[PDB]
Amino acid sequence: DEKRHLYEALLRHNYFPNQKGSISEIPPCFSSRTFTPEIAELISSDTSGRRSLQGYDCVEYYATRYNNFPRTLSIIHPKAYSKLAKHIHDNWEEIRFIKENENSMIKPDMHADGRIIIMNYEDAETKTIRELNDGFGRRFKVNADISGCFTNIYSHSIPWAVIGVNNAKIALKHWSDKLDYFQRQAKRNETHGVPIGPATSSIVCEIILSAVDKRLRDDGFLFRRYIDDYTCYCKTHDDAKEFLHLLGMELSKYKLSLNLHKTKITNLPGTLNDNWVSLLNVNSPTKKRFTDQDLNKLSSSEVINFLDYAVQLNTQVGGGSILKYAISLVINNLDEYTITQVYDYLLNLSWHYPMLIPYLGVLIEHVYLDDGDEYKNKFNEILSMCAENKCSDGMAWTLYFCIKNNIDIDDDVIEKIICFGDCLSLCLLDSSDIYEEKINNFVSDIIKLDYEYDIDRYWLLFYQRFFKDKAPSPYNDKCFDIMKGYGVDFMPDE
Amino acid sequence: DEKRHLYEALLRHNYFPNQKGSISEIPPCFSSRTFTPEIAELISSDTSGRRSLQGYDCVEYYATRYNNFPRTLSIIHPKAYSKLAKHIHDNWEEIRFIKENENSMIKPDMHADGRIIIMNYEDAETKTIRELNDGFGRRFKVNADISGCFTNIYSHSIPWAVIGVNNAKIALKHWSDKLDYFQRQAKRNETHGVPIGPATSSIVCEIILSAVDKRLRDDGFLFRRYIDDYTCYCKTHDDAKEFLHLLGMELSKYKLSLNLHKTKITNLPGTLNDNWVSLLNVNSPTKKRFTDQDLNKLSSSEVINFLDYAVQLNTQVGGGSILKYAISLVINNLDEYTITQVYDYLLNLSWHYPMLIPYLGVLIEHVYLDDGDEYKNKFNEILSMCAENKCSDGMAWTLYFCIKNNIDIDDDVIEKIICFGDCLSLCLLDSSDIYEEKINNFVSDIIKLDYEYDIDRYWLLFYQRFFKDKAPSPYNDKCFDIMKGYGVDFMPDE
DNA sequence: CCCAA
DNA sequence: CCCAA
Repeated sequence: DEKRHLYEALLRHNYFPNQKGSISEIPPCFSSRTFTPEIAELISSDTSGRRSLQGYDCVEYYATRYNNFPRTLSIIHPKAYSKLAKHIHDNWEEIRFIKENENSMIKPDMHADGRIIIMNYEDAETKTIRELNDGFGRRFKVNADISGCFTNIYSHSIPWAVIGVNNAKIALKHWSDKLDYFQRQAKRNETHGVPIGPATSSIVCEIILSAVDKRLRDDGFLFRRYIDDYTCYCKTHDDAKEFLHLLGMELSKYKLSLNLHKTKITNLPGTLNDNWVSLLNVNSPTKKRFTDQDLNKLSSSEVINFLDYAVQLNTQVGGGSILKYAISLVINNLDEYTITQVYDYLLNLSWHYPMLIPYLGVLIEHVYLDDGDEYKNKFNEILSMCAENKCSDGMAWTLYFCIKNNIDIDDDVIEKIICFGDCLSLCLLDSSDIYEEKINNFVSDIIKLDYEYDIDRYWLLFYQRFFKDKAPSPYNDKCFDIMKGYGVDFMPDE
Repeated sequence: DEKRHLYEALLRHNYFPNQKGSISEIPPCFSSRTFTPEIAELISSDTSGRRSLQGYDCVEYYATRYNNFPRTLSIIHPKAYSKLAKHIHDNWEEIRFIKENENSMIKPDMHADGRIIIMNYEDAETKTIRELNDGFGRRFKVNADISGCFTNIYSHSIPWAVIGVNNAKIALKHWSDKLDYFQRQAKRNETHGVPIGPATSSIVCEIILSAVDKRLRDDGFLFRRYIDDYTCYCKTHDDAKEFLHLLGMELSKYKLSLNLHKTKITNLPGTLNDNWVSLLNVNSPTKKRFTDQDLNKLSSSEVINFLDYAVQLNTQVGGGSILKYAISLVINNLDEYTITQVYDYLLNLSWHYPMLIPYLGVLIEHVYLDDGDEYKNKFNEILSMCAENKCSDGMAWTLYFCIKNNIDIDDDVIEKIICFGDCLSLCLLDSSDIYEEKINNFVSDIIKLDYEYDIDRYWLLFYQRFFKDKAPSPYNDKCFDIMKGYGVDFMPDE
């Protein structure tokens, strides 16, 4: 069923930020499964407890981009998220028009693994044919980015996209207003912004932007929207300017604005991908298959020189995730002679760029990690860099590797982890049970601060300690008790 | 008195966006004078009326920057602004520590004209000596911009800057919490963002950033802050990185972040101003005084070629307001032979860049505006461009010029002005009394929409129609009646 | 002096 | 095929 798959996607698969295709932003030890729709129904049915503050804060997870710029993913508190997901499920007949939006490529869709939101799920076949069909006969390409699609989207504009702005103003119940209310409750009862990473906020953004897509489609524009990025194909240059103008009016109707720095008009034919993508693939040592596995095994010189050229392209161009693309090109065609060289190169690049840290888990088995403790020092230096740069993705993945592979962590970097206080990193540290007293001191400071949003920012740590009977429930409601009684575990075993 | 000057600055001078030094963002026909502190006290004392919505929306005024990027200035509704200014005045002893912040250059200060916030009020003497003293012995200059100092500043962080974050969390009355509440009431009871242009929000931003400045000052950093832009002078490069890191932690303490695109580290000695500033002044035809007025009168070739070079510099460099700087260099040294050439050049540049539109008022007397109606067509084409580009500064200044100088406006562009619906432009159109029925239809649509924020977005138009007895008061409170009874006029005569 | 932050 | 939006 579409409805049941939507419910299980919202809670069991796309609650945590898990929208990436190949490697996740979060280590795989964190999983939102065993959090079923029945449990969320029981949470939403709970009315006990008193909150001094209105709304709920969320666990914040800082993941670096390719330019080391932090992006704040969020894990919503399960009470507010359960209510929001239940409301989205209950009115899915009125919401599912976002599925039949041909212009939006990244939208809800029934996937095999159980998700609804997967970025870049479509294959290169249909992708290539689609951009060649859209770009045919047109000599201008328009790239326009919404400035604040996650950070300043208007929750009160959720009705305005559904029934119209004027009709929603006269009408002030409808499901869109309740969706607005629950989306506000998801983040501290704040009217602006949505948590990045869950599919509920992606559904809300699709609902808001579907009216803009419909208005642009009714004017005859050929365009594709990936989340917030619009790519339009225009026969003439005034058509590009008119698309930009009409998109500006349609975004300003819902209190949104184009990123004036990011919008650009290029001459077709450009490239189907970015230019660095073709530069990398045309220089890839693994670009041709041989159908025998011994032939397509890369040597040391090939991979080392290709990664050096990738660093050259990242410095010179820097138009995207060049290093991650090249590493994913060469990481699966390695032989056992060259594992140490590529692994040390990945360690250096991952110290410089934390987004390359998860690739260390690809070759984490072949590398003799005991050795002469040099790898322990390198991993702890990576942990120091992650604590200094305040990035949660690299620290979480490195801590996952150290816990799984029994790499020892010094006390000095544990002090830096507590000073940073990333919720997922502290969840991993609590799951190791070595550092119980420091986690206890941290959560005691959070409790004695008596701020409800401070507890909400570490609800996952508090629930992981409560579920293992290491700490009482910080809240006075029954949501944590309901989740513990039905065996909800966000750090499950295999 | 400092307190009385603060009150009269907040209400009579710096209510409207009037922080610019030479030419204002708003035409001079708009003035916030005759809105005295006694009147605001009477407004804040009023408790009658009922609002379905919480908070007040504000008049939005889109002013272009040098790159034609819109910046949204705001005129706060006089009830919320009166309460906010009264609360800022009543606790000025606890607020006035922002005056004694040596690192912040643009801060409240007792000025001769009655304002407290004037950008770049200090003379070139003290400016030049200050950047030469700060840059001496240091070889690195750090430019770091706060990303959302106006658009995502946290109102609940107003107590956190005053008494500390932890103490404000335990404390949950104090004046900072009430200041937070009134600042929220200024913009639709929204916890994020401040209206740009009034000095109350500048005071709030100074309060929030003063703790960051104190923390950076206590670590021995030599730095200067202009609004949101930090410029630090460092002996070594790690000192620059450590300043960037500590500023990141101090901003993240109050839910602020650096603009990672804008931050840069340059090598001292650079230039005291920007590089294009010295390029313009070293090529300025008026750069040397002669002490006789006939000698320093620029010819046609001099000004035309200097403006052509200014357009060349704006295209090639584009690092700032190059065209406005060069125009202000040459606009006051013109002779009567060259008025037509420079005025036509300004008309072309002002069509392309609306921020140059106010300079048309410098030579608006010498130009024979009747002529053969060509200037009427040029002004109406400028009005068409302002309606299409959705800019309020250029449209407001052009409408002010047309009303003052009796330039006729066609009905076709009046349709575009109503379609744009800028509040200040419609205030000017209502003050001309020619277009009464169209303004009546517009305000009838706003009234029949029954949205309180929609009335708040055009409160200035509604009050200008109410004060001239052309329309009844849209609100049910006594604020408009109090302002009318004491003769408050935001469009006063000379 | 003449901009902007 | 292998990224990101």
